[PDB]
Amino acid sequence: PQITLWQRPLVTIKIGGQLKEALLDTGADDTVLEEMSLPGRWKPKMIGGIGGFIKVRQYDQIPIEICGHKAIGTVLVGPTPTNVIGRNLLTQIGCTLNF
Amino acid sequence: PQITLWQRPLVTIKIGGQLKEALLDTGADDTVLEEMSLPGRWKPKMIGGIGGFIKVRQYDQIPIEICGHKAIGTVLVGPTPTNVIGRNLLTQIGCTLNF
Ligand SMILES: C=CCNC(=O)[C@@H](NC(=O)[C@@](O)(CCCN(Cc1ccc(-c2ccncc2)cc1)NC(=O)[C@@H](NC(=O)OC)C(C)(C)C)Cc1ccc(CC=C)cc1)C(C)C
Ligand SMILES: [Cl-]
Ligand SMILES: [Cl-]
Ligand SMILES: [Cl-]
Repeated sequence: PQITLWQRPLVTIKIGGQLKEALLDTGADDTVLEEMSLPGRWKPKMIGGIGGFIKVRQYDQIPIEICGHKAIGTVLVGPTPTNVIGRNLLTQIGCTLNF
Repeated sequence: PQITLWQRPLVTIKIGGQLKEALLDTGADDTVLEEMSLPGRWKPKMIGGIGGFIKVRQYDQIPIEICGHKAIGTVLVGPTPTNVIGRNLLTQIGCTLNF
């Protein structure tokens, strides 16, 4: 699709058996989701943005589906104020900025 | 241009006659720049990021070039980890997301 930026670019994702809404975020290195359960190994991480840092759990090799596009990547889970899809997954569905 | 996301989408901007680097950030409502001088009066704003909230100075109707594309709009100034160009100016230069 072509997604306008007049509004926040929100999409549905499918992950860990769940449907969630998330923001397509070209400014984010990483994908970060609100507290949820995911299978397999994880390790702690600090990530930073405006306002400073939060501690998250890093899960690797997680299948995700975004607008019908399947991908796999790292997902961070923790007390983020909103769900964001970061560049690490945006690349995999072939998402570009255009003007 | 078409910009892929394998690296951070950093571009050159020009504001107050000076070149800076800034990040094209579809996850940001607003444009926020690191401490700098701008003309005129400002108003208070609080903005929220992943880490929590900061206070910034809001300047309106500021000319700014983004990748050579001319815009004029609201620029916030405050303690951000990077210069970020948000949707308020991305829309002025005709930016969309595509996949
Ligand atoms: C650890 C590696 C580097 N860090 C990052 O890549 C992180 N990226 C972000 O925080 C960023 O892309 C911003 C994410 C989008 N965020 C998403 C977001 C949106 C709303 C909130 C929110 C909601 C309700 N209440 C409080 C906050 C929080 C985060 N929106 C905002 O922060 C914006 N806020 C808003 O647009 O407010 C609507 C704004 C920039 C104007 C503060 C902007 C950004 C981009 C790069 C860097 C590091 C660069 C040296 C820092 C910040 C995470 C998300 C991957
Ligand atoms: Cl990844
Ligand atoms: Cl590509
Ligand atoms: Cl504006």
